Amino acid sequence: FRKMAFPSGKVEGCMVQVTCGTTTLNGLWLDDVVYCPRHVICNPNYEDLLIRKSNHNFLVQAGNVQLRVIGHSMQNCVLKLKVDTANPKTPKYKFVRIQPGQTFSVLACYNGSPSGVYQCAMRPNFTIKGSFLNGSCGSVGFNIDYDCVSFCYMHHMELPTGVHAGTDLEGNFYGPFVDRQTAQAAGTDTTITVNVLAWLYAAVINGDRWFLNRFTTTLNDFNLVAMKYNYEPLTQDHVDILGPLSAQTGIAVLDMCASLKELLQNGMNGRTILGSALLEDEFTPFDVVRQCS
Amino acid sequence: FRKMAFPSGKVEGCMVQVTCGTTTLNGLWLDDVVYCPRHVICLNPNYEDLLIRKSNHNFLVQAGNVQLRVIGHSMQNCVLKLKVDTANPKTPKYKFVRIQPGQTFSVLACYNGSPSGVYQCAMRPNFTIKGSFLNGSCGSVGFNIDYDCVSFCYMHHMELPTGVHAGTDLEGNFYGPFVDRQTAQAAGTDTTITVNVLAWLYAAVINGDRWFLNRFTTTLNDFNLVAMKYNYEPLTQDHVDILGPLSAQTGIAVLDMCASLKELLQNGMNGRTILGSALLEDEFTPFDVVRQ
Ligand SMILES: *[C@H](O)[C@H](C[C@@H]1CCNC1=O)NC(=O)[C@H](CC(C)C)NC(=O)OC1CC2(CCN(C#N)CC2)C1
Repeated sequence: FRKMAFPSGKVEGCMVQVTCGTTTLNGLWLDDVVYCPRHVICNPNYEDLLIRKSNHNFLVQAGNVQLRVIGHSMQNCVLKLKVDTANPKTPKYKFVRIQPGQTFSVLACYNGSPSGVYQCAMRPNFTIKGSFLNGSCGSVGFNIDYDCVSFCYMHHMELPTGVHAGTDLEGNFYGPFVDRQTAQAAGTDTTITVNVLAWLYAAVINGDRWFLNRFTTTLNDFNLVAMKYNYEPLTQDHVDILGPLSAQTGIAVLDMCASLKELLQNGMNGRTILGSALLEDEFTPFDVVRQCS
Repeated sequence: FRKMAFPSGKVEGCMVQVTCGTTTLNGLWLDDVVYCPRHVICLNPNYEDLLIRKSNHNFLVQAGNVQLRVIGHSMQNCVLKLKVDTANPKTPKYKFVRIQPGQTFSVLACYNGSPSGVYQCAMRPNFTIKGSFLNGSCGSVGFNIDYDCVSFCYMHHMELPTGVHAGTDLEGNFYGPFVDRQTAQAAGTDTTITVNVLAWLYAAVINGDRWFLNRFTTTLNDFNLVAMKYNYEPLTQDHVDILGPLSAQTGIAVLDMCASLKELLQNGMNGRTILGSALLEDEFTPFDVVRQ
């Protein structure tokens, strides 16, 4: 199994740079709106900072071509700059707010120019482990379903521990973070249980099934046990997204939970699963199906 | 640290679907030529004979919801070249390159001429690649980007019984001793790309991971004796030179990192992990580590 990003071309066609004074970050140009982190305008009072701004103070560029700003507004932590040109490369798109544990592709950009693409999992504490250098703010995270781009992340900051935090495309942070340059702590991270379960299903699909036990369990039982091992509690949505893999294998989700509970309490007893002594938690049920099928 | 592919947009604009008979795979449309694996034309295939028997009209080439008219065809090594009557307006600046083993490249995996995923691969010393390629992936390409120029280095042809993959450059020459016939083929013994493992250990130190460092040291030759024993590639002096920037940046001499790797090979990691991995990783070049 490989971490595999979506092809980035449809998002590349939407990347621009936004500059206030000397401060440049990336923006997302969809139809006639450019979306970018509000801290391009800088414990700040963003509303009073924004009131002082006029359209003509914002430099928006696609490459070296200026896009004239004709309106500006703030939605939570994102600035929306209305521009006078509809992006001819606008894909079919939606804005979605993902759940922790879900994965997405990031197009890392600097000065509006893409540098690389890679897959991220959002940790249960709402941080991501990116590759985000200075000037990466406004880089976006996305999934692609058919020809529809689902934008789910916009990058804003790095935490003291080196992980990253940002918002959805409506400007609402993932996690208990603010776009102030203050010291901020993420919750203690946990292992993404639903993704480990997906991984075990993937092992079964490939014929590696020694760890399957003859018992089952309750979701509450598992969640109480799993908390002792630094595993995220399962939600009903988690059970639901395992449905296709459960159907593919005939193994009930709660039967797989019992198998995982046994692995956690007893360990691997010297064995490997998919050729690894470590359980993997960065592949979602969707990722497993994409790469097997 | 993180495996990072090049942005794939310039390659996406070149992918088309090619069908002959009941066989469908991907092609690369640059200017007015579509490049694809010649096994689209079909256990011992005489491709020259099968090719003489094909008509231009036998080849169904689609760029999305548009058929492209094949006005000509030829074969260079294991690559079929279909001349079409329309030039691809999205053709980027490009070159065809043959990569060296241990170098890396991005793969745009495609099915039915539609891009599905992008990821980073290395050309293994035994000239296989560890890809994620399913039925219908043939003709997917590998590439690097330098400035705005796309350097195409790989086109996908086959899977080996061990689950690794083999293909050609865009001139149609296989990497490795493989043949485009439907036989189970084994690769040579693979070996580990030492200079990349060292680059990755330096990446681990930059990210604050340093439990594996030691005060021990070693000569280049004594390192290489132990490396070869564990089926690692010998480290050349040019590879030492290539590691210079990461050495400067960390203040850890290349041969000091070699001494740490020797200890890792001899003992193991004893449950410990490096950058999250129970295994020593060898598909990051020095350049890949520096650029990031
Ligand atoms: C072209 O799309 C296809 C891609 C292969 C098919 C599935 N994954 C791939 O990479 N290439 C071929 O079908 C190729 C044509 C000949 C070289 C003319 N033949 C091929 O790759 O055969 C493979 C199947 C194989 C046996 C089953 N194994 C297991 N488990 C792995 C490899 C030999």
